[PDB]
Amino acid sequence: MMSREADHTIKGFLYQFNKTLNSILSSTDQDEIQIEGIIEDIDIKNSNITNAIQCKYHESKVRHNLSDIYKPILQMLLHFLENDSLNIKYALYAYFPNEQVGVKEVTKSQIEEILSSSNFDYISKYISKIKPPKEQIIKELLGKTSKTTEDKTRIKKYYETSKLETIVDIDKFLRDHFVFEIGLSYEELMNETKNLLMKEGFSLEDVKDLFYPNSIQYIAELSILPEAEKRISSKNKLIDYLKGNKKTAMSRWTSEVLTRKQLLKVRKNQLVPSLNINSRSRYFIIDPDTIDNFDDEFILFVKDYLDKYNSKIKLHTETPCFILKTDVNNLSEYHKRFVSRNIQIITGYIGDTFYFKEFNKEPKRIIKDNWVEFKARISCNSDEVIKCINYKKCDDLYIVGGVDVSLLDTADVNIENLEINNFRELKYLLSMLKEI
Amino acid sequence: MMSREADHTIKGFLYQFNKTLNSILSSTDQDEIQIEGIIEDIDIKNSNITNAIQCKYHESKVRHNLSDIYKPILQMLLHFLENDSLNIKYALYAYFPNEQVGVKEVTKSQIEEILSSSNFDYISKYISKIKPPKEQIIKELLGKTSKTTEDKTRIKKYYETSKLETIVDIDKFLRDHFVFEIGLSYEELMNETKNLLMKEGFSLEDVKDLFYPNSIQYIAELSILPEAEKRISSKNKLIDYLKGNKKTAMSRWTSEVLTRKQLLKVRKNQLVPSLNINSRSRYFIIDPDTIDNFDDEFILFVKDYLDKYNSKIKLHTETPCFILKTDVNNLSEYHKRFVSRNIQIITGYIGDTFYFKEFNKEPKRIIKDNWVEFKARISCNSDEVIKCINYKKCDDLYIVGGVDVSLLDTADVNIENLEINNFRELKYLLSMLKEI
Amino acid sequence: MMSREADHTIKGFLYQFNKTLNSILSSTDQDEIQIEGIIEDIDIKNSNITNAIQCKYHESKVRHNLSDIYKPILQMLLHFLENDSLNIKYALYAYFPNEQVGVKEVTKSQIEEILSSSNFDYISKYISKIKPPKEQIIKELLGKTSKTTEDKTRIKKYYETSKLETIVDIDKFLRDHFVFEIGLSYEELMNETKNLLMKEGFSLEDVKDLFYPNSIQYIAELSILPEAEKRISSKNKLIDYLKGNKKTAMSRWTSEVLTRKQLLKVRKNQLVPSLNINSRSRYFIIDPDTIDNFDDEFILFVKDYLDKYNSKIKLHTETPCFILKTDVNNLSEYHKRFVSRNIQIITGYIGDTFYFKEFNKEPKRIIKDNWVEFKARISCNSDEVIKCINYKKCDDLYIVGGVDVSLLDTADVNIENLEINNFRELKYLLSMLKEI
Repeated sequence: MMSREADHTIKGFLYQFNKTLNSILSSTDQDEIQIEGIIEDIDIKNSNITNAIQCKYHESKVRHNLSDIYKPILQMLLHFLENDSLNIKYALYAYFPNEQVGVKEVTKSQIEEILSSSNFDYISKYISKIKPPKEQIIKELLGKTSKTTEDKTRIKKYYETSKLETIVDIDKFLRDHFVFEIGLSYEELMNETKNLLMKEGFSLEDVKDLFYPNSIQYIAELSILPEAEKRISSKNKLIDYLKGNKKTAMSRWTSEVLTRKQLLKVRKNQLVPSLNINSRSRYFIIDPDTIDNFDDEFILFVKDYLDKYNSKIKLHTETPCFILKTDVNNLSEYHKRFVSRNIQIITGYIGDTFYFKEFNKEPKRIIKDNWVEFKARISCNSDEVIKCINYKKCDDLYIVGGVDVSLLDTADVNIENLEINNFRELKYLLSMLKEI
Repeated sequence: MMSREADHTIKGFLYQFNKTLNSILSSTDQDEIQIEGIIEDIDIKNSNITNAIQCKYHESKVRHNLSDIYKPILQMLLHFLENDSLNIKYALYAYFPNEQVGVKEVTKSQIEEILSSSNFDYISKYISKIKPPKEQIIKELLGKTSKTTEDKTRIKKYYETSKLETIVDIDKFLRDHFVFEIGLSYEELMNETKNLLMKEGFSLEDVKDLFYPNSIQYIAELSILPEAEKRISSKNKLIDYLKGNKKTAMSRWTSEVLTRKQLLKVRKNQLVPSLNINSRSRYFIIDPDTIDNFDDEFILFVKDYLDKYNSKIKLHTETPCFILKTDVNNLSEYHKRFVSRNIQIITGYIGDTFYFKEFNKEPKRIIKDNWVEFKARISCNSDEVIKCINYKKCDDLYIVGGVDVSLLDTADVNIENLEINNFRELKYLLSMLKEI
Repeated sequence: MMSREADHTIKGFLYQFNKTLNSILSSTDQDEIQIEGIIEDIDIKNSNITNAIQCKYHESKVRHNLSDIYKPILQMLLHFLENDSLNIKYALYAYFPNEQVGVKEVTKSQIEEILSSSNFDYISKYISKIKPPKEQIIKELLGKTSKTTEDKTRIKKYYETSKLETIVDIDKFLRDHFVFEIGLSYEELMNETKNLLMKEGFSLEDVKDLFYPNSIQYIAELSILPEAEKRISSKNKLIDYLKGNKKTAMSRWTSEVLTRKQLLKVRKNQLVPSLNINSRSRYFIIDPDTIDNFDDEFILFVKDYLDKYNSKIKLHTETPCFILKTDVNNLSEYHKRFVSRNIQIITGYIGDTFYFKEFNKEPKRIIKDNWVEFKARISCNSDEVIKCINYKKCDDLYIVGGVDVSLLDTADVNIENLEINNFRELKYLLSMLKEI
């Protein structure tokens, strides 16, 4: 059972995908997309927030029924009572197989009869906050983090016939804000999006992986900067980042973009070319937080990587690297472990001072002895590291989940991603572990 | 949607093929050939123009129909009212499978009936210029750069129920100018052209790859120089340029292997017996008009060509040299991507002026270290020196699109000039990357 | 005729040398040393400045005479009345052959008698500003930029018999400010300074090549940072910087007030170690704006620098490179004349983007052909250049005068700085040209 916040974020990214498709189809002056700070109380100190997508989906069988509205409504209602109480216009984009598409209207009753759901989870999670009861016993029970079946029954009894009065103006609370709309099945929509995007030449798979993902990333990052004036978008900019270069375009986060659907196919094996070639120096810019564990396990990965792509000495002449965003001091906390399987692999920081030389050294080799003087190297995703793009420069650029993108050269480097939580699947994706 | 100007140029080259075949079959004193300044507003200020080839072809199912004469007719009609009013008599040679062969006759009634096309696109594009309306609302709508369906219907009813009177002499406007003739299937006529060209010694592959480009470019460039007296042609000249040299003639020509599918048709292979050979200094000539992103997403072509034909130190012994058609000051900037993928090679124009022993020096070599000094060269097409790119041609000018026709000693460097789309479609010919 | 401002700078450097020697002799809690921003109107907006050295020395024959203090006196007098009117107290430490060592005393009568210089040069230069000319017949002529002998005589008569009353408080203008003391002949004092420095181990030539420049530059740069709290000096800091490392000392600056002019002495030939050794990659960080002849002439130096330290190709493995602070574009506008005289180099930038590591790759020498893949390389001082001190990191350095030092790793690299004004003397810093 995954947290509902993850599903909210997933469908928010899906709505972002819809916005990107709309912008691509228009290819002209399009609305200015601004991100919403609702995932956590970041407190960016901004007021021009309109999207605020916190939608949710559940199993659907036929048409729509009254059993298709759930807690998400209550949590967005509480978000309405934001600490800063600024523009918090929310939206709902629930999908139904065969139902009329439109808005649910902002009549008071249509949400009033929905409010009285009469569920203990709903009552004790969010409803209790919007309605401060006069029964201080209930308040103390809620604050004590302890309840019993009789207590739940009594609370439901009070909320059934002894309904309380809230402290928020109901007329302004369910009429002005909030917009309702019927969504679409994204399972049958990703194919349509890919077909629509494949209007120019481009390629077969890079359209899926090289232009749609970079458009997604650009749309997502268009409004992540602290400045509120960075959201300015015009026809000229939207055509510049539609056909300006848009052949490599430095597509940063590509693999599966962001959704996790079991394994990772098709786009996994496309990384072999330029990597099977034994004279290329593929890089790895990852972040351990998106990974699961970093205490000793990573070196194991390193081994199965290093033992492969700097072996067969006569052939392999280029030494890969590793950029992972643990720390600078923590990195050497593995540089000691590195000597465990006849491996040497360079910290890059070598301590606490990134030396840009050994992070792009081409060591020379021995044919007779089956040896290379360091199978690969390691580094961190630091601001003062711009070296994927300057020598044997990652003819394929590989990243995990997220990255400090700015300050890099970003020029003719076949950049792609693989979003992972473990290094076992990293082996499985780099084509050196059969499973997982 | 391919541009109609490109179709006009293709049909002009088809009629060039027709003239070439007629002249070759005659091999004696043949009609005069002169180019037409209709592709752009060049304003050559010459009057001896009769060809004015602006033909176009549309979909055909069986026989011919009145719907086979679209806007191009209107374009020729407007072009008849040239600013300098020179001899601009246009011609149409559209192919028709069945039915009679001959001219459409200059009857006034037929042309009047044809003129009643009544199409929104035609009305808003060229027809509006023919008839200056007394109403100024129509003119404002045309010049407003923003029209609506109601406006289009208003204009259509204005020009249909209240058809205007044009200011041009109708009698001279539908009878004297323009000629029509029934065309032939050019796709099936290429084989006949090659078979007829297979009458001299020549060879098997060279007919399909060597001599037909020679003939087409001879006929096209016979009358390109500014002087109007350089077009003179006699029986002696035609026999000399049919068998006199007609072997290399400093190849600045191809128009085939244009079938855009990975490995397009054939002519990728002709120049291979130069590339495989280890003492061939291949020299190119390129134009950014087709090839794209000469600072952003080119150089991948360079990377592959260079890692193939100057990598194996043992056999190969020569450096390729690129001529492109970008500015002479912006070339050291267009250079970025070279060092942006470790493909070390010189800039050619060296930033402002062209110092070029290094544009024709032998790439020194060492075998033991698998080291190639510089794998290629870029310079640009500017006249500064284009007579050092016709000398060491091993076989080919390997021209891409545009060219600097002059300052090029005219003999003895085999054949290649492929006007091709992008950097990636230059690879298949220069077959280093078997795919795209 | 050498500029007087240059002489003032030389005297300031000499008194910096004297302060450094005093600190070395003490090597304990010693007074604070602060630089004076009086060389130009930098307007640092600082008040705790007392040195304010603008001294000068002239010819001396025996003892001293009333004519031993020239215009510099009046220059200091004007500099006393600064626009901001801050602590600008001046000092004088000129040398005298035979004279009682002591101050000139602040008696008003002596300074008043000195004030009657009666020289047209001084009056037209500085004295005219001291006394506001109430008779504008002189101010207008001064602003006319045109004067004659009659005008000089008129000014002399005006200032001789028609003495004018100044607006500055004379009592405070000749008594409180300015300090005097009898100097010493530094020409013979250099030997004494070197002998005194020869107290610890050190070496013979290094006392005149390595450590003295260390001390001089350390004292000079102690108070160049914008922060005013960095000037604090104590016994612990003095001892730590006096005998902390002092093996290579990261000795940036190298020369002093000596025969350092046109041809350089002091570390002119001793740099050969690691420079003859065929396994070093000496770098160059310089600035051309101080230099004069840089449009194409610099390539000449490149030539003969690139025909020695990357010639004799059997042994020379590593490569040089140039960090010259010209510009990004000017380098392109200086790119031109590179492949002109049988030398190839890498731009380092390759356009409008500095490149990190192509600026460092290995041009693998050739045994049977006498060639290297770039006899050397160029780059400008891209603030995004921390690269001397990472790759093949310039085990010797040769800077000119002083250039942007921020961001440097300054680790493991024998950083050095030999000032020049053109490249002919730069050679002999690198020691190939027999003279100059």
